[PDB]
Amino acid sequence: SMEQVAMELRLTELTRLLRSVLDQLQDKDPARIFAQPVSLKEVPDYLDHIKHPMDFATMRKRLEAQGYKNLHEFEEDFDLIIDNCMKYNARDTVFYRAAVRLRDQGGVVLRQARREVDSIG
Ligand code: NA
Repeated sequence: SMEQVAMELRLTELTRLLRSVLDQLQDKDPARIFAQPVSLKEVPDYLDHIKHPMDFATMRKRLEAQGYKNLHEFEEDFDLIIDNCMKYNARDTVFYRAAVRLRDQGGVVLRQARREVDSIG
């Protein structure tokens, strides 16, 4: 159907917007602390602590399979990266501080993306 294609063009455009957002968020992590999943070989107990791991590479795989239906789903995944880190790592750690900074800096980007998604539909 013709609707299904129109829908697929918007999902495709949403993916386009979300890719740009993902790149901007990832730039706020120059240390690359959140780039890849936490290693289960190096942190073997991690899943005892954190039930839903997340990282920027895993978000990118979902993004490119058009696995994000709306900005809400995408923000959920971004929030997981931050919130998981802030639970597993103590307050006085380079990792916890890096999450706080990603959260603060990412807020500005997410703020405008929500407006863009509402504006362009
Ligand atoms: Na903690």
